[PDB]
Amino acid sequence: TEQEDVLAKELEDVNKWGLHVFRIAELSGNRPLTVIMHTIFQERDLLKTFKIPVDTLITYLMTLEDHYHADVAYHNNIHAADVVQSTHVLLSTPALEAVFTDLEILAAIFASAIHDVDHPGVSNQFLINTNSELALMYNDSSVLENHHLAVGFKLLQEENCDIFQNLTKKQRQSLRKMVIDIVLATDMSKHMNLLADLKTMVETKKVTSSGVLLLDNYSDRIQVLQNMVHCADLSNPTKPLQLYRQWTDRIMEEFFRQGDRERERGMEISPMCDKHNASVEKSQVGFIDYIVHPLWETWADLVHPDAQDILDTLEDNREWYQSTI
Ligand SMILES: COc1c(OCc2ccc(F)cc2)cc2oc3cc4c(c(OC/C=C\C(=O)O)c3c(=O)c2c1CC=C(C)C)C=CC(C)(C)O4
Ligand SMILES: [Mg+2]
Ligand SMILES: [Zn+2]
Repeated sequence: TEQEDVLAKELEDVNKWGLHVFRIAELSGNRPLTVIMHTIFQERDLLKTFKIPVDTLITYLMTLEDHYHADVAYHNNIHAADVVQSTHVLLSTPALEAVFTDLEILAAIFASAIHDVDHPGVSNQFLINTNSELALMYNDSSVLENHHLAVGFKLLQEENCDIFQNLTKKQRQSLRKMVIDIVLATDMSKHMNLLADLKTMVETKKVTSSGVLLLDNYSDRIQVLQNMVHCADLSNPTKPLQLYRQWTDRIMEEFFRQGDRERERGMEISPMCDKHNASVEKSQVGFIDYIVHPLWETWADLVHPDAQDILDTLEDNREWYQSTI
């Protein structure tokens, strides 16, 4: 059709920060995760490298996409698609050229795709406070993030879904470990510790003779990939404003809906979740000043100057939201 050529044209931007991911969700028939993952796998030659049969890739991607909730405004398949594509661009940065194996690239991108699957649109703390089945199963520790990993790996077992069927045993074992390490690190309560280790690596940075970042050991390697996917997760305020604003609209609907459940249950309402006492603009500014900018400023230092434009957009968007109060 012609509609698929409009999508093919939009998928030419897959290597650019600020891809119009909502448009790709429209043109793909609510399949952004599938088409962006497929496009990225092609672009990085991962199907040939890992002997992934193309029909197995599509079947798994669609089943994965299916297990994101379409009735959750933020933590859905579009967010998933966005984090995948943002990680993809972050992998491409000059300061990281030829740093990561094809297996590590594969783990980072797969982790990003599964990283929020079957998110119910409420927080870990809500799930703990309400004595949810999820919290009971995972003993109040990385409750959502454990669940995303369990669902993401378990779907590889569905008919014609094992996109890793042609990896060696040791490649599967290494990848499984790296993916778990990555997604468990997206637990928001780990951000401070994650950023502290990132600062320390920035303060003791070492580059090779090609001016490219030097990582001697699994600990440093996995930690860079953990922060990379965490940054991609918290990248909405680094995007062009017309994108950023829709992500704000979507997170506040989710947060407001959680607050209405907290309120009905007699609970104290979570930060930013009270629709009767909200301050969306001041919260975005606060969230950038205390969380997103300290994080992205540190990442920008790690890959300096590759990330300068991304950080400038972040600063402009913070200025814009500030100007509305
Ligand atoms: C309880 O702690 C807080 C928090 O406290 C209140 C607060 C207020 C002002 C402050 F300055 C400091 C704290 C405020 C938060 O505000 C948010 C706003 C967001 C997005 C968020 O989701 C994370 C992104 C991806 C994903 O969840 O998948 C959050 C949070 O998760 C979040 C958290 C937890 C996250 C930590 C790192 C600690 C996503 C999209 C956009 C960018 C549009 O706006
Ligand atoms: Mg998450
Ligand atoms: Zn996320």
